[PDB]
Amino acid sequence: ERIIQQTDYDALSCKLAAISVGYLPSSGLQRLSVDLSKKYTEWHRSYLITLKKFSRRAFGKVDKAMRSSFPVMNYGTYLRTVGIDAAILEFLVANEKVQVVNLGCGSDLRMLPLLQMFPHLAYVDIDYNESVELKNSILRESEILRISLGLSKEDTAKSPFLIDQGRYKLAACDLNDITETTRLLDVCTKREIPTIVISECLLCYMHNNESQLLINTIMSKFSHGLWISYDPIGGSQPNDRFGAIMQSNLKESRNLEMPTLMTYNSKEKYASRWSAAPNVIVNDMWEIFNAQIPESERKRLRSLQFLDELEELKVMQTHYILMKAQWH
Ligand SMILES: C[S@@+](CC[C@H](N)C(=O)[O-])C[C@H]1O[C@@H](n2cnc3c(N)ncnc32)[C@H](O)[C@@H]1O
Repeated sequence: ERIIQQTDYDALSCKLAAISVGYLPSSGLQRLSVDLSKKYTEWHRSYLITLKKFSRRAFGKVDKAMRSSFPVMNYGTYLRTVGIDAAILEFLVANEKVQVVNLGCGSDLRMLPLLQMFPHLAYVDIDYNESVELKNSILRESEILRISLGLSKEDTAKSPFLIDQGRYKLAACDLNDITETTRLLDVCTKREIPTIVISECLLCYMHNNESQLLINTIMSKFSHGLWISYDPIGGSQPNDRFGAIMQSNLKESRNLEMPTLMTYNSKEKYASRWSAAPNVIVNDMWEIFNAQIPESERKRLRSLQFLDELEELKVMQTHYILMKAQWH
């Protein structure tokens, strides 16, 4: 599905806006060095310019959305990114030899600093064929991105990978197809290695059968895991139109669906999908803003742009959640 694939352009636009303004990198929360903080910005800037070489249409969409980004949206992107990263980093620090599987990775570049930071990390990026082909093109065309992953300019990887370069793999898969998915995982991961699974704005685009089988199958496949999921929720308090409005706005405007947004309309309902894991934690992103962001960071962000409407930020961010499920 082209339309589902193109939701990544929004995610990338948001990432680039946050970096351009300076919300990210957050060197404390993302545990970046002086050099990697610089590279973080450089890598993303290069991605954008390289995207332009490969697609006028995609660049246009990203470019226009990124320059029109509002502060409330930038705070969202910041919270989403440092929330996920904080969870990843705690686990990688504790477990030196680990494998990360990023499900529906789109244009995500968090592997670039992570692979440098953690010598025994192995990382697998998975998305639809058309999406990974574009990412592969970009990563190999840009000199600084090539250097960051040790890539040849040429496509030297053999099916089933587009990149198969040591501790990093990029592979096409339709994650609605569990047989394809398990066959892929069988040749790029091992059962016994501690595993982080990432689903950042992936599961919201799936029907419940597909998302549940994906969760159940992948938790069954690895002995020792942490699943970090980020997604919107419809909202549970009465007279909360957020979910209804979002679904209507997405169908009307873009012919896009979020099939379980109203089903899993609270953080509790959402987290229940991982109830086979013994250790499940869920917070909305306002809770993250108030309890996990240090005061030093709130002050920094206040220096970048005016957030004139803090309540509006709250109303939005209570509709995004970060779920951490751990099993062994
Ligand atoms: C909103 S984007 C998020 C991308 C990235 N995780 C991020 O947060 O920046 C959703 C991504 O999930 C991918 N996706 C959705 N359904 C998929 C499926 N059935 N198989 C593989 N990828 C899928 C899309 O192609 C897209 O790149």
